[PDB]
Amino acid sequence: VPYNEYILAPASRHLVPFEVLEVNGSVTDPSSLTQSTGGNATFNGPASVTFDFGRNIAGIVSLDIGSSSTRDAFIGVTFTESSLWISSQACDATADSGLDSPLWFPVGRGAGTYTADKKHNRGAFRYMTLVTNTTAVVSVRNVQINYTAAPSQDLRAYTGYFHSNDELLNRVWYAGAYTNQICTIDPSTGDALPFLGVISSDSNITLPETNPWYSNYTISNGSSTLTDGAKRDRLIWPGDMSIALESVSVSTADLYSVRTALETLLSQQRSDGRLPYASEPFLDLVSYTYHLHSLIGVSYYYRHSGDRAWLSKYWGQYQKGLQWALSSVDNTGLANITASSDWLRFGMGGHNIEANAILYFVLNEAQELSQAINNHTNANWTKIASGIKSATNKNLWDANNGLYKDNETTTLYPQDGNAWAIKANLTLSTNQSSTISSALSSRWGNYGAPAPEAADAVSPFIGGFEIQAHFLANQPQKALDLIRLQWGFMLDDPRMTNSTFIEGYSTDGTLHYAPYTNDARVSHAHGWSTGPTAALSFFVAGLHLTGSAGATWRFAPQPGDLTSVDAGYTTALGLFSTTFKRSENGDYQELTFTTPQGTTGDVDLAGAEGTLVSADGERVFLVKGTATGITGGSWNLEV
Ligand SMILES: *[C@@H]1O[C@H](CO)[C@@H](O)[C@H](O)[C@H]1NC(C)=O
Ligand SMILES: *[C@@H]1O[C@H](CO)[C@@H](O)[C@H](O)[C@H]1NC(C)=O
Ligand SMILES: *[C@@H]1O[C@H](CO)[C@@H](O)[C@H](O)[C@H]1NC(C)=O
Ligand SMILES: *[C@@H]1O[C@H](CO)[C@@H](O)[C@H](O)[C@H]1NC(C)=O
Ligand SMILES: *[C@@H]1O[C@H](CO)[C@@H](O)[C@H](O)[C@H]1NC(C)=O
Repeated sequence: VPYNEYILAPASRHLVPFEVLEVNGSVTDPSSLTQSTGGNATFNGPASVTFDFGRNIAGIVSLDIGSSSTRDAFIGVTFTESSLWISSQACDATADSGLDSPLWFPVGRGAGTYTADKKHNRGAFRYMTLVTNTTAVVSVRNVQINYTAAPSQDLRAYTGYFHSNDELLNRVWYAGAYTNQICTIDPSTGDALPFLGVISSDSNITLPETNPWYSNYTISNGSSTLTDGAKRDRLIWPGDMSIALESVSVSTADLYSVRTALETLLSQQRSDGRLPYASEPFLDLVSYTYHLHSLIGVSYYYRHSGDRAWLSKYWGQYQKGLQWALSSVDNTGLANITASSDWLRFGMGGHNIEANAILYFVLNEAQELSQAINNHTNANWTKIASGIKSATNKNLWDANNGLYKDNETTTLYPQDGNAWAIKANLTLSTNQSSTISSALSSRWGNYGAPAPEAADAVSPFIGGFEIQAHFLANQPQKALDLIRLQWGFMLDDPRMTNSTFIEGYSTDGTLHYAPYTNDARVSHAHGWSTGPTAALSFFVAGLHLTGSAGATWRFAPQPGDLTSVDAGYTTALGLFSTTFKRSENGDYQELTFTTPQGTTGDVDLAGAEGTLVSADGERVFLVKGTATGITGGSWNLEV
């Protein structure tokens, strides 16, 4: 595991507080609980000691109590991911209104270990506060956390690595990787929303009132499942997978946790063929977009797993699911959406650009799965795809604004649909894609890229899709600059975790998120904001899987302003790696790339002149940086 120094995952599953932030009251030696083999912090009466673990973590709190003056003594534990919500009186929020209660332990009953329930596992918290409710003098021998995230993983045994000359990019990579494994949970501790239906937005739980909190629900079978957010929801969401899967793939290869989540959604497919908006405990809302995002997960899993048997097991369910979505396509050749529910965007309906771009992407990915199982293509899927591309550009493209309309009925040009159009090749030219890229970077604010479809929100979900779209319009600089702007804020703003990545915020730097009135409920660990991890491995390093487990590949690095990149990730067939070092001229003075043997791929080095030489003696001369159909192995650029 190269560059393991950048890995933010814990080396142990039993963690002791790293530093002491704030001590209110009288505690004689609070920093004694900072050590692994010590501890006698004596809380003299009502007091509070805030701790900092230095990173977002998850687990079950355990207190060893040595001395208590009173038998009615209590020790409370609170948790928060952000510094904004550090309080002795309450935790963060997992409900649509109100901060969560402190975990209370009756430490006066006797000396000994006091461990929390598995239902009171906290899914994500960087700062932990211990508070005393009584006049008792209580000795705390030890406070430790049992790290519960990524249960079936070796937390730091990374299958992938990324290093460049920009340390912010290197830190964003390992942050998103760690963001994903912290929302990778034991399915027994799912649904952090126990009061869905009970507590709502207009419920105004306030001031001294705190809220009960537990997890409970076995949202999936198996040992481990990837969820949307570590602290809150803790559910399986289809749309979040189109970012987290590949980011998980290039870091830990925990495709087991992904398969766990995809099979849970597939098992809940309706009679119609409609895949669900979320996993079982959540409300039965109809989403055309998220239904296709689950079909994207079937394609994405076969691409990275290589498991043709898994594909055949779910090929019929995939085909029935596509059928349900093709039903909304009308005479215009576009799909008319009558279901509004999406990620947060408000205008989903009619001939939406995002929906039709996702359907086009799904239809073309369905053709390769057809070729995988049946060794042919579907002609019906080809015409519907061609019709979407024709009608989207005829009815929704505006050449003065350089962007697609959300529908024919509006002046709004959305971030999701325009980033998805380049991702789906719904565009007719690289220049049309380059025009969208320029027009989306036009709207960038001081804290990130805005989504006008979702009020004042800065969505890292769509931002990651926009990063891939910038690269695909062959504008690598704008993509890197969005990461440095948006994710540098997400990683280095003092109200963040410096380890995991937030679910969303707003154009004004405030960490308020549009769908929530409870800003403390926002998740600083969401896997759908881990896109830069996969994109830096795919587009900057150039390591593209174009076939199952990399059976076919494309080595096309787009380094931008970077001078040195050393990156690699692992599939079933082998390791995909590269170590290239450019110059002030922007020309590769050193390039080595590694692909598994018994595989075939193409190489685009962008005008770079030289010969690619294999370790087994093969030599291929480049034509405008072009190499076509070269066999797998480790190749060196020789000038
Ligand atoms: C402190 O809090 C615990 C748990 O909420 C409660 O049972 C106890 O009565 C409280 N004691 C005082 C002195 O407030
Ligand atoms: C969830 O925990 C609550 C206790 O807070 C209990 O009422 C319920 O039975 C639990 N559900 C499951 C599935 O364990
Ligand atoms: C078109 O998009 C706008 C903005 O997204 C939305 O408000 C409007 O309802 C949409 N129209 C239809 C017919 O869906
Ligand atoms: C994208 O579309 C253009 C025409 O609009 C086509 O020439 C090109 O081959 C397409 N690219 C891919 C990867 O399908
Ligand atoms: C954030 O993390 C980096 C390492 O990833 C570290 O160098 C830096 O000091 C940290 N900053 C804060 C404020 O914790």
